Amino acid sequence: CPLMVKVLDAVRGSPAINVAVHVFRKAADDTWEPFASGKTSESGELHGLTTEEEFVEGIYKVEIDTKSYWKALGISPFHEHAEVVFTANDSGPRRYTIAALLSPYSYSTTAVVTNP
Amino acid sequence: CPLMVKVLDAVRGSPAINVAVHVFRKAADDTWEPFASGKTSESGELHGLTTEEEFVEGIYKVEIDTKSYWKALGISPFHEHAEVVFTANDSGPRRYTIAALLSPYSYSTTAVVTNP
Amino acid sequence: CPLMVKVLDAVRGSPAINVAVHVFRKAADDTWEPFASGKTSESGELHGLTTEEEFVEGIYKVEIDTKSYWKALGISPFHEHAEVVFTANDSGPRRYTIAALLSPYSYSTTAVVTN
Amino acid sequence: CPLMVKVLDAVRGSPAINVAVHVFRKAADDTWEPFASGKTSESGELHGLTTEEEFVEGIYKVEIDTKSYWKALGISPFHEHAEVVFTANDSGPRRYTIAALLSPYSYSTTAVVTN
Ligand SMILES: *S(=O)(=O)c1ccc(Br)c(-c2nnc(-c3cc(Cl)c(O)c(Cl)c3)o2)c1
Ligand SMILES: *S(=O)(=O)c1ccc(Br)c(-c2nnc(-c3cc(Cl)c(O)c(Cl)c3)o2)c1
Repeated sequence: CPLMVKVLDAVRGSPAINVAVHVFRKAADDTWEPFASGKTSESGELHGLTTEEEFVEGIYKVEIDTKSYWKALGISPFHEHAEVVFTANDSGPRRYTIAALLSPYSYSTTAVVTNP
Repeated sequence: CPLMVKVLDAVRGSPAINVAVHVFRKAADDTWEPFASGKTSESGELHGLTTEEEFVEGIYKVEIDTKSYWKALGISPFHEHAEVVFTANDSGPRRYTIAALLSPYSYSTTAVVTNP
Repeated sequence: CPLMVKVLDAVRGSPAINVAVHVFRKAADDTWEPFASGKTSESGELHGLTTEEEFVEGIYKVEIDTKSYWKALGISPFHEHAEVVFTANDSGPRRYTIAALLSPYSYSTTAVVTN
Repeated sequence: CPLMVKVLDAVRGSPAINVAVHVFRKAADDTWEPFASGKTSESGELHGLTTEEEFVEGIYKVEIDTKSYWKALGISPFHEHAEVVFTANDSGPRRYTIAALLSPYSYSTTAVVTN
């Protein structure tokens, strides 16, 4: 439960289902290492990406594959993806929810950070 | 469960707790009649505003008392409130989630509409 | 011009053109009195709503007719309109830009208040 | 000018001034090559990044240094930066404005693409 991604569709007023999500972690050599990936469910949510053991301090990138999502609805969108880059767990473990609200030429993203 | 309001704080990265919410319904004489009210919980959510029986077709206004919320954090915000005005249930009963993401000089709002 | 309204379309990536905008001022009896109105230009902007003399401190509402905008594009929208309610304050900066970014089931709004 | 970046501050209701912005172009080997950079002006805008000749079709990334912006205001932010990745397309309108509205734990971004 340390990392959860929630994606909403501003055109339809619905969860954004079947959205691919790739998570990377910056390595010591400054490259982005693949960390976890998955797809949003029918609720627009992606659970089970990581564990509290594996989710150590670091800089993480959550790539939400918005272009692929829109094309499949018949919309040719602006962005390639929405990327969310953040330092995690640097004051000890936290739980992160990364949310995104998608439109064809815009998105909004926020984080809800809680201390267990 | 027909109407739920969720409020998030973009400054803190947290639910917006203890936010007053007033719901009105437009009457036949074109006035706004008080319909329901409540406060967001520690999760940022307000449940139990209405019932499927009472929540008939109509034009509804959800007033989120953002100014009061910000002042209590020591911030003098721009808006008096965030108002969300919509026609509900005009193709039969639906479930509505009204979400708002608040900043001192801005907000975003969306709806998730589902058919039970 | 102390008040300008800017409206953007998040579906097409464009200004929102020919959107009706109505401004109201709260009266002493708590009713909303018509104050100014117009339609957004080809740039998505509505200028010339008021003057410095007329735009006194008080509570104002800007109503943006989003439903009609979407209907004309053939897209079913959620909201009847977008509403922005705020207090004008003499102690703050003097020019108010109310911006709105529209989608069918969501909108975002901000204020840019400058000198 | 085919590309402009505009940055707004949702906490203060103002342009976001002196924000570093870096633009990259995706190379054939999938690396990001520096393309242009600058700092936002007192209006929150960054003009003059590129020319029509240089801004050929391809994938571009605009990185906005939000963390430094918030740190200078004393506010602890969530993101390292805001990122906007898009394809430039000759068949669409010719002028791209990338706008971002910043909060400490959230941002919104849009594109206004016009002729
Ligand atoms: S809650 O259960 O966590 C919950 C319930 C419903 C919703 Br719709 C949400 C939620 N999470 N994020 C957002 C959101 C993100 C952005 Cl970027 C935005 O602009 C808006 Cl208006 C909402 O809603 C949470
Ligand atoms: S116009 O000259 O282009 C113009 C004038 C004033 C403003 Br404030 C803007 C503008 N550009 N983008 C935005 C904006 C972006 C987002 Cl992501 C957002 O959520 C909102 Cl509410 C506004 O405003 C353009």
